[PDB]
Parts: sequence; C-alpha cells; structure tokens
Amino acid sequence: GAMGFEIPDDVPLPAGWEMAKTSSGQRYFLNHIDQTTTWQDPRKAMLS
Repeated sequence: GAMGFEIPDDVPLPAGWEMAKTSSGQRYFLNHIDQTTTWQDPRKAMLS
C-alpha cells in the first residue's frame, strides 16, 4: 500500500511464528508452539 502501514517484511516474526495469507490476500499469523492463530501482527508488540 502507498502508506506502508504494515511493519516492513524485513522485520522477522518472533521465533516459532509464521505468516500466511487467505485467498483474498489477508494476513494472519501462526504461533507453532502454543498452536494459536491470530489476525494481529505479533511484531507490533515490539514497537516503542
């Protein structure tokens, strides 16, 4: 997007996490060890 609201792809997810997309292009995030799934980007947790 023109504003780049997303956290840049160069910033890795936390260890043990992966990102996926729906068929409509919506991002979601998988936490392997807790087997949890969320729409919220975990990388925002590290913003000041």
